[PDB]
Amino acid sequence: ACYCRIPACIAGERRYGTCIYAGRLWAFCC
Amino acid sequence: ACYCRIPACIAGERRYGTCIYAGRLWAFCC
Amino acid sequence: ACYCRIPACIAGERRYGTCIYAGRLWAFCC
Amino acid sequence: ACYCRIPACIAGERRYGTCIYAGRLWAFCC
Ligand SMILES: [Cl-]
Ligand SMILES: [Cl-]
Ligand SMILES: [Cl-]
Ligand SMILES: [Cl-]
Ligand SMILES: [Cl-]
Repeated sequence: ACYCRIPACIAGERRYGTCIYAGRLWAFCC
Repeated sequence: ACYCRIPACIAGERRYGTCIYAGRLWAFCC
Repeated sequence: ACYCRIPACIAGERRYGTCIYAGRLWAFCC
Repeated sequence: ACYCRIPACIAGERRYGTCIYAGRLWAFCC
């Protein structure tokens, strides 16, 4: 499953991009 | 147990203040 | 001229979009 | 005169701390 996370993905995930949500920038992680 | 959340606390929680974590500001929620 | 500004454009400018710069989200103002 | 800047102070300035302004964190520079 994919999630938006700050500041980085958790171990086992890969960052595919970035999310813009609630006026902040997140890692897009799957 | 408290948490840092963006942009707001969840139901069940009261906001006590703000967190500064990973270069972002978060609601500090318990 | 166009600028990235937080949290909003200044009087006389119009927001055309958003900038991603230095891990924050800005108004794109011209 | 001090200023709030993202992501860092400019030349001529010393960072004294951090600003919390408009939901973002800034370098506090004089
Ligand atoms: Cl991998
Ligand atoms: Cl931010
Ligand atoms: Cl917040
Ligand atoms: Cl206009
Ligand atoms: Cl900073």
